[PDB]
Amino acid sequence: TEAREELRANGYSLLPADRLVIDAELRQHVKELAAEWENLETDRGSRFRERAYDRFFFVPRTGEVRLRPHRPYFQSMNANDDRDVAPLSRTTLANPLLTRLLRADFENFPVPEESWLDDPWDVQCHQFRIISTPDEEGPHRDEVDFGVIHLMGRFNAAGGESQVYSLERELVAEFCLTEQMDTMFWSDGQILHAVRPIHPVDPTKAAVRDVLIMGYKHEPELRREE
Amino acid sequence: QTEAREELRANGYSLLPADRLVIDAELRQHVKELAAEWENLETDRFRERAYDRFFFVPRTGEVRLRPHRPYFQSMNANDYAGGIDRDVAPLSRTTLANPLLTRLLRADFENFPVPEESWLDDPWDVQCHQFRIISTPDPEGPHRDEVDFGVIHLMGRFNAAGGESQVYSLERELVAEFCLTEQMDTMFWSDGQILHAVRPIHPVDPTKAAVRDVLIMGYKHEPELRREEQ
Repeated sequence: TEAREELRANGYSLLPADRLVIDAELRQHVKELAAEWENLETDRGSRFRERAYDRFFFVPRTGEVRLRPHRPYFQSMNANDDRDVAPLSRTTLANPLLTRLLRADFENFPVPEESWLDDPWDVQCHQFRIISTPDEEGPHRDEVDFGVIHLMGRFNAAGGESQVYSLERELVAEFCLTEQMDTMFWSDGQILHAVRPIHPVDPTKAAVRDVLIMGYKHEPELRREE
Repeated sequence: QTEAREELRANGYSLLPADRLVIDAELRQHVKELAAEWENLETDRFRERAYDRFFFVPRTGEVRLRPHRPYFQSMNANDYAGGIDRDVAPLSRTTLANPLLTRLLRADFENFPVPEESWLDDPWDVQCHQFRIISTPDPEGPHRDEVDFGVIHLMGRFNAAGGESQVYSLERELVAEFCLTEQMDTMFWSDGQILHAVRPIHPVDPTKAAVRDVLIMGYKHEPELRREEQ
C-alpha cells in the first residue's frame, strides 16, 4: 500500500488532510488537540519557539503505549526553526487522538524486519509552536528511524516549506503543509530534511506555525519503567 | 509464563498477542467453535453476555461447574455470594463441551504470580464471562473486578475501531494503553495491583454496527470453598 512503498522508494511520503476521512467525533478531537498549542512554554529576537515534549514506550504488535519519565536530555527532535522541563499537558495526554495517531502513523513505515514489531520502540512526541515576528535551517537528521509530522495550524504565515534532501545534501523536493492534519512521513536514515523560515504576511502580527512531530526508534533492549 | 509472572509482579499486567503461536489445526477449530458462541448470547448501548463460575484446584487441574445461583435469590437475600450482581444467562451447552474452555482456564492460571505455594492446593473460584459489546449506527471508569487475577482473550472484532484497553495505577493515573486486535490476543493482570478500563468501540463503516467479543476470567483464592453438586 501507498505510503510505505513511497518511503521505501523516496524516503518520504505526503498525506494531505483532504485525502483523510474526518467525522464529527474526530473533528472535535483534532480541534481540542490543536488548541493545546496555545498553552506551551517558551524556549529550548524576531523568532520564538514554544514547546512541550514526552517519550513513550511502544510495542507495535500489541499496541502497548506507556508514558516514560520526563527526561529533557533524551529528546533529539527539533523544530527545524537537551533542555528544560516541558511535559505534554494533562489535556493533551487525555485526548484519545494522541495515541491513536501514534499507532496509526506507525503503520505507514516500511519496517525492515517483521520481528521488530514485537520489540519496544522509543517514540518521541513533540509539540512545537514556531513564531516569527515582523522581520528585522540546514539539512540534517533527527536521529530516529522514522518520523511523522502533522500540521496543527498555520497563522498569518508565508514560507515554511518542508524540504527533503539527499544524503549528499542536495535538494530533491519541496512541499508546503498548509491545511490542518496535512501530514508527512519520512525515513530518517534515508534522507535529510529542513524547513524554511516562516515570516508574517500581515506585518502587524506574528507568523505562527503549529506542528506535531513524532520520532520512532527501534529499541529491543528498552524496558518498562515504573 | 515465567516472564508473564514477573511482568505481573513488576507492572501489574502482561500482554500475549496471538501471533506467537495461535494454533495448529485442532486448536484452530476449537477456537472458531468457541468464538462462534458469541453469536448466540442473551441480550443482557448494547451488551450481550453469559456467565458461570467454576471451582478450580490448580494442583490437580480439577474444574467443577458451580450450580447456577438465581438472580432472584441473591437479590432477595441481598447476597450475591461473591459473584456478579447482574442478571445474566448461564454459558451454553456447547461452550461447556468445548475442551478449549477448560484448557484456557487451567493454562491462563500458570501466568499468575501466586504468592504462596500452598495456595495451589486450595480451591479457587473462577468467574467466566462471555461479553459481546455492540455499538449500533446511532464507558465504565477505572475499576477492579474484585478478584485476585484476571485474564481477557479477544474472541472477535467486527467493523470496530476504538476499544483500547487502559491500565491505571491505584492512584487512578493512566500508565499503559494497548489494543487487543487479533483473535486470541490476550492480557493477564493482578487485580489488586492496578485498575483498568476500556474505551468505547465505534464503527469503521458508520452505517453498520461495530462488535467486540471478549472472554474474561477472574480467579479468586477461596480456601473455604467446598465442592458442590454438578
